[PDB]
Amino acid sequence: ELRVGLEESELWLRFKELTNEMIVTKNGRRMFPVLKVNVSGLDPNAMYSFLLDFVAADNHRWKYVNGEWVPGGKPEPQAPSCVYIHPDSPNFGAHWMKAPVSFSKVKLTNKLNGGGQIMLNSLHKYEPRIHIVRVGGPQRMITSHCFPETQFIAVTAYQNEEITALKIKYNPFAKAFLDAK
DNA sequence: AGGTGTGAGCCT
DNA sequence: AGGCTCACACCT
Repeated sequence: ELRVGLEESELWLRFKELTNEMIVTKNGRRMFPVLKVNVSGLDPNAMYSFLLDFVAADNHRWKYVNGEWVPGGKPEPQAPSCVYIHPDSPNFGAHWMKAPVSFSKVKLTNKLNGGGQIMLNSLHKYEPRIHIVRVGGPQRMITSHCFPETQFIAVTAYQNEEITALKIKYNPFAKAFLDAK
């Protein structure tokens, strides 16, 4: 049937172990790693749209204390619900199935910025969630799919240097800093 | 054009 | 210190 698997899920888990962190900024920040998924079991000729949002992973604020993540408290008023529609939407199942669906251009921010942006609240842990929707009649239908490997804490600066190291290692745009010699 | 971390600078 | 921001020199 409909199956949706995470591409490069293992890079996500490598980050998860160390407690993953995603920078947000005022102008909005791209994710690394990028969320990419494989889809199967769609109707090749049906029309679907893909949506992405972020759900709170627990109720505590967090803080980094001497090389370790520890909870804080007082979860600031939950962030406004935002969503990002994949720019290829709407499109045929064939298109969504022919190659991994990658959310490379979504931008995460800490301000009520608009235009394909998701506002997160800093020092909170969030989980990406992907949705598939089909408008029709009997085939009317929305799925949601979570990937615990991709949980992360929003931050305005990296805190675990080991995370920064992995970011620099794999994100091509930080390749200039990977001059590790 | 457009994304990346690093320092530096800022307020509390 | 502790969190947020902005120029910048790199990269794509």
